[PDB]
Amino acid sequence: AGPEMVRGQVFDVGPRYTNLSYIGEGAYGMVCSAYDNVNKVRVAIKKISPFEHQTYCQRTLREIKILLRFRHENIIGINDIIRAPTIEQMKDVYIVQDLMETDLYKLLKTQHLSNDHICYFLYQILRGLKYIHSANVLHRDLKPSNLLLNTTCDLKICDFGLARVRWYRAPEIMTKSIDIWSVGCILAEMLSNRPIFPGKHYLDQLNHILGILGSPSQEDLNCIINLKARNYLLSLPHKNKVPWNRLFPNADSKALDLLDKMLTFNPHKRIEVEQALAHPYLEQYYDPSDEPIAEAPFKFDMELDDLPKEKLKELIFEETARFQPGY
Ligand SMILES: O=C1c2cc(-c3ccnc(N[C@H]4CC[C@@H](O)C4)n3)cn2CCCN1[C@H](CO)c1cccc(Cl)c1
Repeated sequence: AGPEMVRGQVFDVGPRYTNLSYIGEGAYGMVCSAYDNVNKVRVAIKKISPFEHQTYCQRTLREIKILLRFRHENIIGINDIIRAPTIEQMKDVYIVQDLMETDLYKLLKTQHLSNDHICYFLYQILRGLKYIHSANVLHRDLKPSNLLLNTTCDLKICDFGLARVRWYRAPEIMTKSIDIWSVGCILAEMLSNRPIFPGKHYLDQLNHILGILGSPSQEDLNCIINLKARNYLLSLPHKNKVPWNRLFPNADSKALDLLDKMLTFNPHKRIEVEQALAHPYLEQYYDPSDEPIAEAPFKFDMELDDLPKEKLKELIFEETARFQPGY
């Protein structure tokens, strides 16, 4: 039987992984489910084709290094990696992960979440996030489609492609605090089943944020260092703050108090992940005895940003060597 294929794309993961089914895609790859004939379960397989671009090579190496270091129930792991036997033939990398049933994006398109389920999902996000940040890592792309759910409401954070040592993007960007902003956006979306700040572009993103939080204070204002952005915000008329209980009339007041502290304009006054876990909203789940941290911070021994993509390819080849037969 020849090399496998999905939607006209080579997906060369047999003989161990067969019965492929398309799930989704990324900027330079594709995810499928597959049958693993060793473990006799279906798994997810992420195909990545980074090697034409230094940036993609950087992200791929970081993602692999980070996930191989991490071990945590609320974080997707790596079970296996397939690539060609020689660097000259390596044009893709296949990362094998636990297959999850659905994600929060799909769930919120079709289901109303009870306050208890919102609470339990938020708790799991933050528990996962506490571990990540404790490793001195930023996820940088938290959003509902990167939060995976299995049948029994277990949540796992995936896609560490942008991890480092528009709708979900913090105002700063336009630090660990940017992840908390994202989580706030996700909480708001769990409350209403719609994105809280659905901007079409950069400027429009800001306008939506300002439409809810009101015009920035002057101390707030010099969080925005970009001079184009600063003058733009100065150019706008005054905007009144909309109270959270007016935006989410049927929401738990404890949930809104926490939301308020996550969606704080000034990153320095935004709640941190441990404080958030300790908030009264999450009291029913908070268990500081059972919220592990990383044994030590993560650190790159090479800065990856400066390396030619050929050297990065070599590092990716070496990094993945451990999963090769007879290694
Ligand atoms: O990394 C991932 C990723 C891996 C999975 C995943 C893993 C295990 N289990 C399920 N289960 C799914 C079944 C149905 C569905 O709702 C949940 N999904 C979901 N994602 C999120 C979207 C796709 N990416 C990123 C982009 O974001 C990516 C992929 C490929 C190449 C590149 Cl460059 C980037």
